[PDB]
Amino acid sequence: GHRIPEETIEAIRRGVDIVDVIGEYVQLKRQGRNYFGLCPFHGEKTPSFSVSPEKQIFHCFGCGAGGNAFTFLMDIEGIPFVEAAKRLAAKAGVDLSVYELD
Amino acid sequence: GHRIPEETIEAIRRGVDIVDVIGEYVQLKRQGRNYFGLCPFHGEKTPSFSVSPEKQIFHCFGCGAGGNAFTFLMDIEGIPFVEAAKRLAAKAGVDLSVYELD
Ligand SMILES: [Zn+2]
Ligand SMILES: [Zn+2]
Repeated sequence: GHRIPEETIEAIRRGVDIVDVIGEYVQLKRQGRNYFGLCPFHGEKTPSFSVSPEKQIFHCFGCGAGGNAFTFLMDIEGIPFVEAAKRLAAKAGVDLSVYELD
Repeated sequence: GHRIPEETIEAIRRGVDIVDVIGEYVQLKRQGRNYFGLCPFHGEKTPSFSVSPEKQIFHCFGCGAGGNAFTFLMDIEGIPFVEAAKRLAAKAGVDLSVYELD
């Protein structure tokens, strides 16, 4: 479980687009149905980072990093799950004030 | 937060005690300033669930569930926030019929 109800965590995830989220940190270019760019987690000159709008997940073929929007924001900023859930909740339009976290 | 005014949500939270709310689902026993019992969210033989009267929150270290009375009710019964708020408002003495929810 978490300090945010399961159902609400679900609504947050469904309310955001991982491409929009990652695009605030990584310059992405469309290639087919996915978006690609340089991995911000590992160092290498060649693009190896991929994001899938359809699966709502990212993957890096150079370091193995990957996952959904929570995993990307907890690792890009070094912030805990409830802090990443707060920032995704604002993009999703989900209220989190009633759960007395912050 | 939704459809219930912020001041009304604070009257609900003041009007309920999470020890009393969780004690309707979990057998609790006081140990100094907290209440402890078996987790109803995850399966374990030993007690790992705690409730703080002062902070009005709960926590289970064997599964991570936790938070306030809203989180507890929504996750224990699998109900949305409006239903959880109507149940806690009935215990708090707060009338919500004038806000036109459901
Ligand atoms: Zn990488
Ligand atoms: Zn548990």
